[PDB]
This record gives sequence, C-alpha cells and structure tokens, in this order.
Amino acid sequence: MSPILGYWKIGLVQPTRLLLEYLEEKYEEHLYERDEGDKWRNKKFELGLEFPNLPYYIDGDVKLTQSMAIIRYIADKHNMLGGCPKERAEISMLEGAVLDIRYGVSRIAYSKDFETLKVDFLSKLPEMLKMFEDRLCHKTYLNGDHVTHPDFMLYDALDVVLYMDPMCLDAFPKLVCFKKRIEAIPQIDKYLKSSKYIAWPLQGWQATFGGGDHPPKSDLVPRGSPEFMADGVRAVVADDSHFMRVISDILSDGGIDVVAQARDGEEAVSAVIEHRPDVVTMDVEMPVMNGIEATERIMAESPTPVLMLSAHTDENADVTFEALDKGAVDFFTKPGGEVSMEMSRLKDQLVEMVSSVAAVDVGATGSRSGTGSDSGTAPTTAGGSATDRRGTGGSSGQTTYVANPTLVGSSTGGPKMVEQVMENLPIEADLRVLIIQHMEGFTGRFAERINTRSDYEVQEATDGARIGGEGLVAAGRHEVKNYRNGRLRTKLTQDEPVNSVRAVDVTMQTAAETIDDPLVGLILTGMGEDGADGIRRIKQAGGKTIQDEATSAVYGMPKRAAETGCVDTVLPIDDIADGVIDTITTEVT
Repeated sequence: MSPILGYWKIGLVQPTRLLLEYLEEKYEEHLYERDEGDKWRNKKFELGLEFPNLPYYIDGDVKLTQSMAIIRYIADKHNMLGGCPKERAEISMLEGAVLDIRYGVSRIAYSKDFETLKVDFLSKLPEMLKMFEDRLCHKTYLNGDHVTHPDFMLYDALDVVLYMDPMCLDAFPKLVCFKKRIEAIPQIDKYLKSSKYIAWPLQGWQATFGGGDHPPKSDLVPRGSPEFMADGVRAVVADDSHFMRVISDILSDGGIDVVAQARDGEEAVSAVIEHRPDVVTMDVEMPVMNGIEATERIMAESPTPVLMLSAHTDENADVTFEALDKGAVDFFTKPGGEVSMEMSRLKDQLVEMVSSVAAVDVGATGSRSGTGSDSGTAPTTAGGSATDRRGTGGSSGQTTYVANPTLVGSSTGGPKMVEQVMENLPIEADLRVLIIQHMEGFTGRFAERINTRSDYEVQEATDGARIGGEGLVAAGRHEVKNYRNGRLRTKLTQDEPVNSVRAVDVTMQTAAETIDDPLVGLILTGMGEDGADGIRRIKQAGGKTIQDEATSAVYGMPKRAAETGCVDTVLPIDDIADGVIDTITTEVT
C-alpha cells in the first residue's frame, strides 16, 4: 500500500482544527477586556472555519477557506517545524496574515459591493428622472390644457435626490446586498448539505494546491470523520517523567496515537515492538540503560525510525548526533517550560514530523539490513582522487586544472544519508561543500565528525572562515561573496527567510551569478522545494545539479527531483565522492 502516505497525513487533524481554540480562547477575550457597560455590543465575531462534519463556515468567502488549503500541502510535505526553532517565524504570525487578510481584505469587497450596488441604484436613478420628466408632459396633451406644468413639479426630486444621505445613498444600496443575501445563503448552504460530495474534492485536496506557511485554521473537517480508515499512525511515549509525554495528550485528538508509555529505556524496547506503531518518540537519559543505546538495543532487532527528542545542553549535540549513526532520521528539537499558548504549535513540530518520519514503508530499514552487512568506513575515490592517490604527482599524468572548489544541502536525511557523502572529501582536492540543514551548537558537533573521522578537516562557520582546504558547512542567520581578487569566502545571511525557511535556497541561488562553471550544486535528503527553484538556474545554464530512493527514507526534497529535468539523472547514496570529484575533472581543466 502506497496511498497510505496520504493516509499517513489527513495526524494532520491537529494542524487543522487547532485555532478554533484560538477563537473561543481569543474572542472570549474581546469580552471581559470590556466592562459592565460594554455588555451588549460584542459577539458577532464569526467563528470562521470550514465544517463538512457540522454546520459552520466563513461568512461568504469559501475562497479564503480554500486559499488556506492552497497552503498546508507544502507546509507539511516540506516540514517547516521539525527542524529549527527559527524556521517557524513568518508562520505563526502569518496565520494572522490570511486571518487578517480576510480580516483586512474582506471590506475591499464589502465597501466595494455597496459601491457596485450604489452605481446601479444611481445608474437607473438617471432613468427615474428620465422616467419622471417624460411622465409629467402627456396629460398636458390629454387634459384640456390643465397646466400645473412638469418642470416646477420636477426640482422637488433633484432637491431630494441629493438631500439623500448614506442611509439612502450608501446604506439603501447596503440594505439590499445582504437583503439579497437572504436570497443567497440558501444555495451557499445547499452545496454541502444536500450533497456529501464536498469532501470528495476536499479529501482529494490533500494532494494538490501550493502556498507555504501555517494558516490552516480548520479546513480538513472537524475532529471526527470516519474516513480515517484502516490503520492510523501510532507513536510510543518515552520521556523522563510523567507530565513530559498535555505532552501525552499531544496525539490524542484524532490522528497520531500513543500505544506505549514508559519512563524506562528498557520498558520501552519491551513496548514499542509490542503493538507496533511506526515511531518511538524518545529522549536522552533513561533509567537503567540510556536513550543513546535504547535505540540500537532496539535497532539490532527492529530498526524503527526513532524520533530523538533532545533538549540539547550543547553536549546533547552527540546524543542527538551519535544516535543518528545508531538509527535516527529526523530529531525533535525538544523544549520544556512555560505552558501557555504554543503547545498548539509545539505539537505540529512533533506530529507533522511523524507525518514525515513515519512516512516510511520498510525501505530505509531494508536498505543495508536485509542480511548481516555493516557498511563500515570509506572506500577510495576511484574515479577521481584515488587515481591521484595512486600515481605520479609529477608532470607526467598532471592536469591543466584549476583550484576552484565546487560548492554543495539537506535536512531530514542529513544525519546519515548526507554524512556518508562528506566522509570522502580528500585533502589533496581543494573543495567546499554546502550543508545548510535542520539543526544551536549542532553546527559544532555535526561537522566535528567529518573533521576527525574523514581524513580532511571541516569546520564550523564563523565570521568568515574563507575557503579550498576545508569546508563551508554550518547553517549558522547564515552570503559568500567575491572581493576583487578571484575566489570566495564564507559570509552570512539573516533577513526575513528566503522561501519562509531559516534558507537553503539563497546560498544556491547566489552562486549562479558569483563563481560559475567550476561550481556544482547538489540535492540530497530534506523535504523543502528550495533546491528546486534555486539551482534551477545553475542547470538552466551551466552548473551540475545532483537523490534516488533505495538509500534514504522519506522523499519530499527529492519528491520533485524529476518534474523539472534540470537534474542530470538519478543518484542514490554510497560512494558519492567518486563522482562528485569527477565533476571537478573536465570543467576545471
């Protein structure tokens, strides 16, 4: 079953019906913020959402309730929350955007509908005088010269016509549109009641439409549609105490599930495999045996995609990043503290994750663990640098080459599927690789391994560690530029996010107008479409763009890796340096 991916989404009821408790807990505010006199002039605060389960809509604009659906596709199939805490900035306040764009650009429709209803009431108002003037001069030929006359019996109108007030010149054209709405809200409540086939486009709207941030208010049905059929997405508890995993009720809404609950890192391995979920949501320190080993004690048995909750202390940057070599995929950026109004958002950083972490069949497990083969360390860059680390450095076999590095990153899949790619960057070859990823000190313990393990030194980006001899790397508020001398460095970028993410796309787009031909860009495993509209121009001209399915897990960054054609081919992961050094062979020489 593969449509189960769409079934593995809409835990996607929590992002949906989530801000309705931002109406009863935010309109009962516009209430006793008023006093004992403002008691009968504040309720008409339309509980605006979208209900096929029950009767409830937005006052007229079904577009803005679909426009808030042209939005949740990318916000979930690109994973904006399960990464860095700054990646969700223009997103909790862009909820209020479309909210206050319908609370902001929905009286440019009202006032302009009493405008369009004023013009017609005053486009036939020339034809009431023209149907009064031409009505007062025909008994003048009928009657036996009965005079009274028309014109002096006419300027009573043109007096009254402009003696009119907005109650007749703006509100009488207004006492009609919503009066004609009594002749309209039938067929707006007949489209979805006398028919059950509005969910047919809606339950089919979970696979189209594009935007990008968090303004889904309550689109895809209230809590309980029985169409949540067959098998849901369960997820096992593992936190250090009782309250930590409203953190047990983070899932108990109508999507992702809880199954097992245990403080012990041993009563979990004796729990997550009993009543199979699809992810064990687990942490660092566990009583009797540790969470560092509470995954490989369950991996060397049942490699379940583990959700590593890690409230880092700057030393947990290894528990979060050694357990990736033990079997992690995407890690939660575990918090804790002020229980207020953010748990509504703090859950999408967890449940949308498994709606992206539990988005795996048995592929990643059955990729190097079908038998008893441990991958090991590194081979040798045969097609490139090994042919140099095996012959004569003298002018016999030398190359007319240049020393300009080729750049490039990733995210979910950075932990291991990107690490096996960087561990073969030879010191004999002057290069520089991009890494911009999902994480706070994790940029100082994710390049520390390629530094020590791989036989070359890669660094954490400071205020300009110009690079080739090491590596760019580090997503840390992170524009490498050119002086007047010929090469590049490592400079930072920190405005409002490029593509609303905190920003893989910008540093790829920069290089199309910065260094060129001896420059490469590559895509591996994340979930964003950034490296699709950015390196689009590097291959729309001259600059190689580089994933295939067999190696990694969830594909949302390589999901649209063939809709463009700028990519040369496909490419899974094993010994990438054999080729990613062969791209610095013919265009640098």
